[PDB]
Amino acid sequence: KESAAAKFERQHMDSGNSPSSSSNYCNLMMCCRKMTQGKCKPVNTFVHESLADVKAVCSQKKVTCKNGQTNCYQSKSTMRITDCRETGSSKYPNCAYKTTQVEKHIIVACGGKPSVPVHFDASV
Amino acid sequence: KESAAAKFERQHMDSGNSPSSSSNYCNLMMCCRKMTQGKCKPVNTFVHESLADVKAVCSQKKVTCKNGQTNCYQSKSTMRITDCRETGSSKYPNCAYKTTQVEKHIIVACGGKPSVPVHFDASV
Repeated sequence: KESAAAKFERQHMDSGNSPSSSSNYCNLMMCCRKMTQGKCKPVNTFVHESLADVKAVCSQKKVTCKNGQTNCYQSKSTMRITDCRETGSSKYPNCAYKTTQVEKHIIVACGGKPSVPVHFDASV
Repeated sequence: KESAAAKFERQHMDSGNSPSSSSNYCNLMMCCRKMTQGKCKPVNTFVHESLADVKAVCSQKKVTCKNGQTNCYQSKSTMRITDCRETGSSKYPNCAYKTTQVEKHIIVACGGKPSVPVHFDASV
């Protein structure tokens, strides 16, 4: 079972000076979104645009994915994204990320019917 | 199973939330700490002091828990904590919370051998 002491630690402890800092965004989001279980996903992009705008990318510029697959598309316009990358100090299960906010074109793989994004390939 | 489409949203979508927002702490933390599974925990407090400083509360002022038990202790100094409370708009699985930074004495319940904090009782 989860011991009572360990439960208390999970439910109530967050030791630090600036826990509510924006630079903590990735740590909490990478955790909330389940990408730190078993291992630390090294890199991940969050997109801050409407889902209608991201879904629209599936009918814009065609391009080859990084893995050779041919179902990739590049957004016509730049989008507000947050880039999360493990720090040189991150070691599972103590995953740590640096948060970076930039505006870049996103490249995603679309699949399914209707055709929707099913993989974030890269940003340019 | 989880659809590839849903997976994309969970992993790369964050509309309606800005990284540079201090007000978002609770929503991200309540989710990261797994207290939004099954139902939204109505209230939860996070402590920002050291684990050592919090464990030391078990040797401070003895008081009665809100539920009548007698293993509760109150900190001598005020501590830096974050108050998380479900908004009136909150609706599982879309749990919403208000983040309120405060500085009050905390009352925790102690148990085990050695006696460490095992339940957050209240702040005062």
